[PDB]
Amino acid sequence: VSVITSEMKIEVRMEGAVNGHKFVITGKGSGQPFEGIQNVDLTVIEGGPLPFAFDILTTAFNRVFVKYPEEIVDYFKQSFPEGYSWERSMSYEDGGICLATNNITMKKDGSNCFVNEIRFDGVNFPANGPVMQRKTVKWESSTEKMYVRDGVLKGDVNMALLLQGGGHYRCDFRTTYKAKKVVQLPDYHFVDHLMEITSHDKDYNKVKLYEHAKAHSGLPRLAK
Amino acid sequence: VSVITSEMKIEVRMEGAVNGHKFVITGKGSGQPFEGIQNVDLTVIEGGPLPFAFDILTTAFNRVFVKYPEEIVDYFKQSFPEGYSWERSMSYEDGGICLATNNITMKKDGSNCFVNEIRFDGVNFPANGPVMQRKTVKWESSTEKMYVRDGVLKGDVNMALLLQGGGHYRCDFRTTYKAKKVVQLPDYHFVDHLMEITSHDKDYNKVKLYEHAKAHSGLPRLA
Ligand SMILES: [Mg+2]
Ligand SMILES: [Mg+2]
Ligand code: NA
Ligand code: NA
Repeated sequence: VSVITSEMKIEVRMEGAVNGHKFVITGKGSGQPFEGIQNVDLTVIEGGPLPFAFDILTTAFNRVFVKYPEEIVDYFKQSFPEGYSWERSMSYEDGGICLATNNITMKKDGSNCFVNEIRFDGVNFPANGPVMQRKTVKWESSTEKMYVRDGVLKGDVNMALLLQGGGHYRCDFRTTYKAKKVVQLPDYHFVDHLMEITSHDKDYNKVKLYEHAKAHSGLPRLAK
Repeated sequence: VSVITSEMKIEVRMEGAVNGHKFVITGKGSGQPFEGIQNVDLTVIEGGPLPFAFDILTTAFNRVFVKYPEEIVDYFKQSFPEGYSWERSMSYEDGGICLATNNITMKKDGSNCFVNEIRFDGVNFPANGPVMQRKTVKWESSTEKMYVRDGVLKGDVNMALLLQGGGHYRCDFRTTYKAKKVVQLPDYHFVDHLMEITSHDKDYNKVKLYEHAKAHSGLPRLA
């Protein structure tokens, strides 16, 4: 039995460091779990102005916000109210790498709100690279490949940041999702993602995010 | 001009998380910079008993402790008293990965002591793997390859943990060393490392480490 409802709130707190630069970001938002859409408004409360591209942080601020078709098992919505956590490695093509974790739970009170405890760390970003030089434009849309491994769920996705001077900067995501209770495990499937920073101030001390995600079984064998 | 001396003290503080498990470790030690040897006594003050193999943490608690021959430029000893910092990725063959940083400086009280601020984070270690199951025995010795890149120093090394059931568990280290002031840059070279946990209690809440390291230019061309 799922306790998820059409309109739920979001609360997040991220603490971390990139190339040794510490920072803390908090935020609030809301999402529609069944429609696979969400909004998050963030504020850098420590470490601002950030010396690195804010884009590397955006995907770390909840797969519960994915429109899952009836035919595919939804690992995430089943996990609440207890929730789940995730671990992720993000390996960039120039050697830069980031690791992040998120522990997600629902508030005891019937406020229908998700709480996110996030840790984010990145190292080895070249001084002349697009991340430290803040030359990124946006993340392209993507399709995450979901598969079960040793009783938990894994998600791998080829990501790419469009750069100011044109061209792309690739990053490989490897995520492990762990429900806090026994839930039904899904067969191999996919999750399409589309996101964007809908608003931000000069130094990205204030940032608004939007994400739309939908699960599917891939291209059908027959054309048309 | 180098301000390094034959006997120097070490103070370390590591805070981090592995697979979401938070922990804090502090310690004190001493080393002989010119001989390339050091000892560090560690104590887990938060998060114990650690659910993961302590071995993954050991190399994160200072390349200043390396015997450098006169012929090779010493990037590390030159950097003090200001010091330097390093960033490192440790990629294991089963997907587990750790990132660590260390900001190193000398106290300005003339006590010949290095202070180390360390952050350590690891994720994606399989529940049935040797790290979460604590099936590691020790790190094998190694040879780090040092090379300059964009004005700073990089160090890459093929590491391996011997496992209890026999066999090895490989990890690739990628480190970037950044001096806090302008220092002479070295040509491509190598640093041999030999380390060992000389003592530890049952759950590794108390651990003693020893490391020996020496820089060199590789095998001579002539036999
Ligand atoms: Mg922008
Ligand atoms: Mg042992
Ligand atoms: Na399914
Ligand atoms: Na040299």
